[PDB]
Amino acid sequence: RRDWENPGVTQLNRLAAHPPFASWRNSEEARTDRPSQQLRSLNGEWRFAWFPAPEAVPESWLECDLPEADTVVVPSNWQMHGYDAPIYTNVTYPITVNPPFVPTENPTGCYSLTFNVDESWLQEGQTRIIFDGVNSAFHLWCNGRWVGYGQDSRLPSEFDLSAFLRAGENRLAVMVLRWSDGSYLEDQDMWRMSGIFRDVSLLHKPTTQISDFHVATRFNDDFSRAVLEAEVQMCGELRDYLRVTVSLWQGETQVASGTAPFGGEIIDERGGYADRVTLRLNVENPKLWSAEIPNLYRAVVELHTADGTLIEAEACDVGFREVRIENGLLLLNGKPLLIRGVNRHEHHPLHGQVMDEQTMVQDILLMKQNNFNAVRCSHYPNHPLWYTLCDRYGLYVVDEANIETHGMVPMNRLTDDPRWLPAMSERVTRMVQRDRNHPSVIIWSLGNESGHGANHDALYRWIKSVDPSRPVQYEGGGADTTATDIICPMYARVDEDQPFPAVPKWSIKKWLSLPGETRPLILCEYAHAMGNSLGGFAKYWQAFRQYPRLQGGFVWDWVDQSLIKYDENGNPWSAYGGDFGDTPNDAQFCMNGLVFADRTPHPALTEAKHQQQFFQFRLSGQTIEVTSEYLFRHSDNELLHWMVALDGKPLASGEVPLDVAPQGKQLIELPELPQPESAGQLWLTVRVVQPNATAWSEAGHISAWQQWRLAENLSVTLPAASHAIPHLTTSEMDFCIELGNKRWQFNRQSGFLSQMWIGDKKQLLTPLRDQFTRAPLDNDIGVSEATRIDPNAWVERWKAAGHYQAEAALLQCTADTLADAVLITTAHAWQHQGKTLFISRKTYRIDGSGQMAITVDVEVASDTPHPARIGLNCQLAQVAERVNWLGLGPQENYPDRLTAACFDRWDLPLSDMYTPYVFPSENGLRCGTRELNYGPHQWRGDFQFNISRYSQQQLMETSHRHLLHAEEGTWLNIDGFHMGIGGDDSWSPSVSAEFQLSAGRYHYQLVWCQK
Amino acid sequence: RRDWENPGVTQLNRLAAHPPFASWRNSEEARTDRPSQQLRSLNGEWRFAWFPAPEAVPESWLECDLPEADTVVVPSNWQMHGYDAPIYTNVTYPITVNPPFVPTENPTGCYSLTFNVDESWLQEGQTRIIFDGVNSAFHLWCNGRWVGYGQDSRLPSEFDLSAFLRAGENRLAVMVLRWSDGSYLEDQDMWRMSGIFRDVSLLHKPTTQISDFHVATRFNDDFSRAVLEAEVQMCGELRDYLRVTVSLWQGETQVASGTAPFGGEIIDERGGYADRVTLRLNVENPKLWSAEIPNLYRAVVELHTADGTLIEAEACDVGFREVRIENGLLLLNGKPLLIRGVNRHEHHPLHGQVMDEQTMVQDILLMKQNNFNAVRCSHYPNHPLWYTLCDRYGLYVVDEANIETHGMVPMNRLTDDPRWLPAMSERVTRMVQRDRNHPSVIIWSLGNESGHGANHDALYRWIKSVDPSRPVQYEGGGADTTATDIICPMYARVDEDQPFPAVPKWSIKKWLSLPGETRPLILCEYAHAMGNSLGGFAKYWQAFRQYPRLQGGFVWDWVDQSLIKYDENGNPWSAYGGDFGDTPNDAQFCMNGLVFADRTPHPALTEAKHQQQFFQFRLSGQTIEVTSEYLFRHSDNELLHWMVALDGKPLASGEVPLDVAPQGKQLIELPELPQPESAGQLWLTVRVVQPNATAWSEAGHISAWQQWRLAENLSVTLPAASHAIPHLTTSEMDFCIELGNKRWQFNRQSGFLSQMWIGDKKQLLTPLRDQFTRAPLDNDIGVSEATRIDPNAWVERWKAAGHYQAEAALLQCTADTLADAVLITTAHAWQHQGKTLFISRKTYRIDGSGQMAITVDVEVASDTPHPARIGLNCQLAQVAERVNWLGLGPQENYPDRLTAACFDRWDLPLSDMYTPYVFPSENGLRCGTRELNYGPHQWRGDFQFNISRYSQQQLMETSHRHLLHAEEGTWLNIDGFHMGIGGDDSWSPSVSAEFQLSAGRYHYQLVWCQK
Ligand SMILES: [Mg+2]
Ligand SMILES: [Mg+2]
Ligand SMILES: [Mg+2]
Ligand SMILES: [Mg+2]
Ligand SMILES: [Mg+2]
Ligand SMILES: [Mg+2]
Ligand code: NA
Ligand code: NA
Ligand code: NA
Ligand code: NA
Ligand code: NA
Ligand code: NA
Ligand code: NA
Ligand code: NA
Repeated sequence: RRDWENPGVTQLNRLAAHPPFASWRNSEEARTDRPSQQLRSLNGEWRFAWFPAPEAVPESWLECDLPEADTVVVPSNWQMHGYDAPIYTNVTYPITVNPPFVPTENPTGCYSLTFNVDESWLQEGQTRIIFDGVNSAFHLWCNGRWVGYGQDSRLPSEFDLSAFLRAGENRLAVMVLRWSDGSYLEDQDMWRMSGIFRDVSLLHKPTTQISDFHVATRFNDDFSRAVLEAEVQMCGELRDYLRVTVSLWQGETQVASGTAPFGGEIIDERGGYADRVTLRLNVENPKLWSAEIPNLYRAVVELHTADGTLIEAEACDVGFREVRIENGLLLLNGKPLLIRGVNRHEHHPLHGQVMDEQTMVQDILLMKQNNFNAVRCSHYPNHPLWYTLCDRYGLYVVDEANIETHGMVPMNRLTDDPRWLPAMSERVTRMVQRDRNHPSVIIWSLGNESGHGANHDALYRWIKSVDPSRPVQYEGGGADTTATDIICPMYARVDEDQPFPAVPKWSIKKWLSLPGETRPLILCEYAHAMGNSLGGFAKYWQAFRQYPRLQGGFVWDWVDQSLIKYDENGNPWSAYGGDFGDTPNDAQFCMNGLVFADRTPHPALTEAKHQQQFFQFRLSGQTIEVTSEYLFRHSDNELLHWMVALDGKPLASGEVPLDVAPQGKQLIELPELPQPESAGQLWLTVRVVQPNATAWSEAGHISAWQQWRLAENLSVTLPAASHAIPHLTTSEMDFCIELGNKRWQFNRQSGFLSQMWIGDKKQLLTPLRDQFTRAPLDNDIGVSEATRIDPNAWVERWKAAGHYQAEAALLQCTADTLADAVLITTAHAWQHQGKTLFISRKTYRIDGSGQMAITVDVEVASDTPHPARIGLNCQLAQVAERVNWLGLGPQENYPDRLTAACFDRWDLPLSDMYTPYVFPSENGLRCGTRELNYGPHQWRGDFQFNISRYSQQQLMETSHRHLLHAEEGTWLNIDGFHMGIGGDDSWSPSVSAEFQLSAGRYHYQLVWCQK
Repeated sequence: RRDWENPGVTQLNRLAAHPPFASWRNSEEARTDRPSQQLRSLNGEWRFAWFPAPEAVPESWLECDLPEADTVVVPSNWQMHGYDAPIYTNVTYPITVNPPFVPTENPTGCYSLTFNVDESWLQEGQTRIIFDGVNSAFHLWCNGRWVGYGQDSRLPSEFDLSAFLRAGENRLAVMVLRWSDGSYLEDQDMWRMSGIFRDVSLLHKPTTQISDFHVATRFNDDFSRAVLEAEVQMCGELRDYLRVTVSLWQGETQVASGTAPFGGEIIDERGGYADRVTLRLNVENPKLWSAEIPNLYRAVVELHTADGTLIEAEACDVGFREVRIENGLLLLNGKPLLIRGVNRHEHHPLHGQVMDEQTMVQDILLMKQNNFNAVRCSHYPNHPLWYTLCDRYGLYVVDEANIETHGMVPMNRLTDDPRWLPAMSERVTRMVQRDRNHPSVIIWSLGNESGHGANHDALYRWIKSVDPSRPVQYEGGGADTTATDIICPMYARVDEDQPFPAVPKWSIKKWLSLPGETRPLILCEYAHAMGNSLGGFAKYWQAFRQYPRLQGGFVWDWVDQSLIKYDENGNPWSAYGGDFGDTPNDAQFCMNGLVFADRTPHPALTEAKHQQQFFQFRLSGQTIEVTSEYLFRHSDNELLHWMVALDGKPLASGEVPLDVAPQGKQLIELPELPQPESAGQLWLTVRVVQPNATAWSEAGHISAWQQWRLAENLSVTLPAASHAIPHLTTSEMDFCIELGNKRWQFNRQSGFLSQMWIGDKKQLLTPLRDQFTRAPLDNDIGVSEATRIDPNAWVERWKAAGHYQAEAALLQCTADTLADAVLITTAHAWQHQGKTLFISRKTYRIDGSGQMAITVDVEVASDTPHPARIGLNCQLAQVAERVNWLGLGPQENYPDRLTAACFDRWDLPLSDMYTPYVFPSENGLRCGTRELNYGPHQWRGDFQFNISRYSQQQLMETSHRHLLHAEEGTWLNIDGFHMGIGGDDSWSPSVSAEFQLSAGRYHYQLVWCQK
């Protein structure tokens, strides 16, 4: 039948979808959510055999184990076990586009399990098997007999095995196909894997059972009263003695309960549902659920007989909350939300797409610790435990249907085709049927990047009809179609319009007020965090805070989809597209996370934490105004620590308890701050501390901070005249300057400081020269390739202009003796094919104190692409252990990504001044630095800098971080100016104009001396 | 696989749906809609074999003809050939309700055909087979190889046979299943049949072909300009030299043309449709389409090469019209419609559900001739020729999806189930894909009686998305749900509310103004024409005309679903539910038409024609005001004939040409009418005549009429005193009255006139006695049964009260002699178990002229159900050929159904005074009669009457008209009063209060004499 090549057949003998079941036969266990003897896990060691196609599978496999098979753990993706290669492709389908057909050579995974089934399970009731996730399609056999078929890799497929099981030994045979017609709806930008990657289990239900139940909570105007409504459905034989009791619990206290026989209200001319009943419980002053305070109740659903005999019980956590859009605003419990979200794929560097509780908990803790309050299930229903955790820890969730047809041309070719409506409807409807009782789910999503088709409108309406408690959104076809309650664009910029034909991405501020538009706007994806990114992040948040209808968005994305591979010595390294022989592929594009695959944070995470803070501050005189952005909670676990320091030197500090009502303000009067004697800039730093630990954070957790420049005293005191005076020796090839054991050498041919001596020790390995380029960031490269150049990409414009090829041409080099110092003057012209790109004019002034003052003045041709940087660089001979500096830090920060950085005195080990981005590029910069110390060296001024054992050249010639090798000495890049990194997206220039080096003329000065 | 027991599989290898194709290879042929050499018909003689189940079919059948098979005509329903019984069931499913399963004993029809195929059809292109209708599911094999499967009995299933055919002879094998999961969605109230009941054909298309095309027409505010937009889609190899040309023709005049290469506009990020193109043609002053004037243009779609070489051409008729709902009104070309519709099932008394052109044309002509302008396809897509005819003859059509699950409990059990969405969507989407280019289709319907489920909302939105040119309606779940643009109730009454729980049927006038309601209201079904019905029809039309938002409705229904059977002697008769051994069944309920199965009109049709007239009249003095209800046409084929008559005697007449603009008025001044000498009532009668013949009517066709009472001269002249005097001979047992050769005999024991003589010739066969009952009409019976009594039905209330058992008890009987006459006085009491139901007091006065004046005064107990009638009856010995009367006629008319009847002198053969309703009951009544003549008899007064060879008793004891037998003499029923017949529905009392005999006391007088 080749059911895997027919969108008309998405399953065979599959049971109806429903909320999580456990079939407890004890009410107390259901109330407390303890394990159930009726729900058994079949996870563990299974037998596995790989085949090139289903036609290659031997019939004997259905009867008994294949001796060639191996024993492997399940759940798992067989690519992670090495049976075949995982494929990383973004848009382009991994298979030829010829729906509904797939390749004849279709990798087939044959799984099998011999397990015991107790007689008692077969004597009565129904025994079903549940596959929470099988990628992408599969046939099931039990004890040699065919049971069924199923599609949709991200939702559970259940089958009744009651008639196939025998007391004792039983054997399951599961033939999993890598490709199927279902694959046409699973073109998400991620690794393409397959296998039984989610839990497998057995559930025993009585013949007369609870087959489904829906929980809803409605409120009065002030939420002081609520009505919990529970619709319960049954299957089996109806008897008048049957009953349903729904009890609601607050901890161990029962707050309400309702009991009734089956038989719903009349719905039409033929009557009502005899096999259904709806219980309604009144709740006074319910404790409301939110990501701020995840208050939860326990709802226990008991199916029993009138005389009190329990048949079975099911249950779920209940969160009393209302989600609604009113007057253009998305409200939660009557208050306008501000979504601090992030998109999160289910990815593990070692296990592939198999999820586990520990990894899920780790992600949630890091998310809340970094001020996120929402997550989008990009782009498919998640592992069931995820929603349970989000309910309890408190995170707003966008549950998304597993539908993405990005590679189609046009994108809506299938979604607008009525023949594909059946396949699509199952992916939407079964998701809703499964997750509708989770309070954390506040919005439904029709899928991702599948254009806009009539199928979307039909399914949008279906959800509005079955579940009016949640808004429905969908970005396809322009982000504001008739299939979405929320304007949810991806990568729309703050102020800049991108007028693409048919599907323009308007500035978000402009989008809101388009003629006739009234909906709220929340980006489903924004701030592409690929590599050294997140430049301009603060621009989004300033807009979110100023515009009521701009209610946030979800960053793209949480974690890099890099995979682990090993070298000959067994050392693991991070791999991406193409590293498994997979081709075609989209290389680095699978890595766009705020954290590395092992959950180690990228520098950008801190920028997100800061901009997403829940407390805002303003300074006026001695008064600090604290404003709360919390909607429901008071600041009852917050303390404000303040500190004043003069150039890193603390002068005063203290702490004040925070008592701010949600949306409220608090005024904190700072004590009389003493005036510092020494000259310099006084800085005020405040930070909110959480004294007590929480379920998601440790005691002392810092949730927010802010800095302000206070009084400044300009230094007007002249340095004590050094009785000493430098000496200038002159040869026809050099200009030397000595002062004690110190010597400065200037090559009169190149015009650069080629060497410095402190005794008999050389200080430089490479001359001090100007630098106007940087090892290209992912944002500088975009989608440009060696065989497919994107002339519009920054890196391509720099290359074409000759910025990387430019040769320094000496125009002038002179030296002069002053009453107390030696003056060296140089002038260079960087050209490319007769074109003068830059002109650098410098003056070096060495005085009796051994301090070298370097003054640089650069001219940039107005018609050459703006340079990535304007600074100097050299390879120092020294290799010290620490790097001490007075400037923005402690983490890596760039011009358009430095709001989170604080000004102070920082000291770190050299290795921390390098950011291990899987794909190497310019990195580790620190801006607004007034003083830098390394080894015996000290540089003073106002510059940006990065320092490491890797040259810009090696960084731009290496594709993977594990291939980098520490060079001799230490490479130092000191810039007077540095271009922004951008990030609004990573496939087109995204560096805002104000962060481009377009002034035409630049000036900066440095002072080099021995610390 | 048992695909017929899986709603997940509704087809296998079926081609996509699309508008009618013919694949012309000559553009002129396509323009003229002449037959296409590429579209062949396979209709004719096929081989057929019946089996009790699919498992009983021999494998050899796939290879060669079964010698036991018979040769039968196709299309056809095998029940009509006698292979098994057709089943008539209304709501209750004909099979056990256990979705998706059907009976194991599943009648299976094995059809096969050996046919030839020109080799040229196989040398190039694609050859497909098309089954326009197969009831209910089927598998297809070609030359022994399995081709595909298909469901949905009312839409075409197409399969590509290119790879299965050979030159010369080929053999098709079609296994048709009577029951399938599809049957759960086909529970319409009609005969349940099966087989290949619609055309079968072969279509040849080129490899590069037109695969679909959509035509739309948009207009400016005053419809003086239009833009015809044609989207054309292709399949096959794309080449830049391919072109599509769309030409629009008005007769033999090409009004517009457009040519372009393939390649649509950009729709999303992935581009646009390279395999599509949209042509836009401007049309100035387009001739608009409407049911009033069906103006049509011809659109020819040519797929060709740049060098002008034609590849293929398709085409369709185009009607320029706009359908939209604005401010609560349904508008057609900017004007509010008034729907004069009727529901029409595809039914033929001999061929079952097989439709043919002649029958379709006959129905359309009769419909338009009786002032109908709209038809509803109850309850499934019709034979494709139907829409073509409606486009050309001019009728508004409601195209309805083949979805009805009436027998489910509750009614929406399947429609609210997401697992049934796939099956449902195919029935809606494939209908739209097939009929969207027909101008006659102005509204889409989601189906019928399937409650209201989320599936309905999803499909409602799908249509609004793919075709915004037509409103969508659906009655299920309350008639005003979120799945309907029109409030479309069935059997909602005019003034009376029917507050059923959940799905009330409010008075239509009240429905319109319910809080928040703004939609237009058009009944999808009203005025149940079952048997002697349509009482109260005028009440609906008075409301439709007074309320702008009450825009009409569709009568239920067009033709009786009676079937022909032959007795032993091979004589045909009309049969209904149960007559084929089918059980359970719903008997007479399959007959609700305005016309008999053979299209002979029921009396009610004329009432509909009259109330649905397009011209309204008012009389003021000598002025007749004519108002036109036409929206677009002028009365350019209308003449007004007027006539004045005194008691049937014409005095003056004439004709005036009608010149009325749509919605306009015309004043016609009647000449000075001469005053009649004789006493009596002058009557004015006007009628609109169509001098010229049309496509739907003959010259002289009468489209409307109206009557008014003019001056009346009461007779004050006393009759010439007769020179004779009757004699009274009194005996113990009798009261005799003699006059010449005439004798009157009053039985003193019974108190009734038992005999009258004229010589030796007896006048009566049965005494003249009071009558207060009638042979129950279908509306009197409702759903009451012998084994399932409905105590609320009129017939049951009459029976329970003893109205049919009541015995006359003589209270007084006297004789008197007057100066010029003899006076007989009687008094009777009709009782039942000690209860006096009625009291009848009479006086008979016989004078010298031989005239007998009868005065009757009846008392009706206020606590007994109101009587069906109050009159006298007797069996006359005479049997004359003609019946002459001065009263309402000429056709049967009742108190609540007599507006169409005219007052005049009528003369008909006795047989026409009897209405052959298949189910016998009271019939043939004529109201407002002042004089009745039959044989030598003449009755004068003001009464209602019926006269025939069938007694009320025989009529109420006979189930079928063919079992009736003319009794001796003639039965005469003369009523002073008669109860209304009702009809708002036929399952609950529907006779309006004003037509119930509830006065308590009645009086009427008659005069019996010789003509
Ligand atoms: Mg499939
Ligand atoms: Mg994508
Ligand atoms: Mg700051
Ligand atoms: Mg089926
Ligand atoms: Mg029905
Ligand atoms: Mg009249
Ligand atoms: Na906002
Ligand atoms: Na990506
Ligand atoms: Na606090
Ligand atoms: Na690099
Ligand atoms: Na009206
Ligand atoms: Na009926
Ligand atoms: Na005329
Ligand atoms: Na009868």
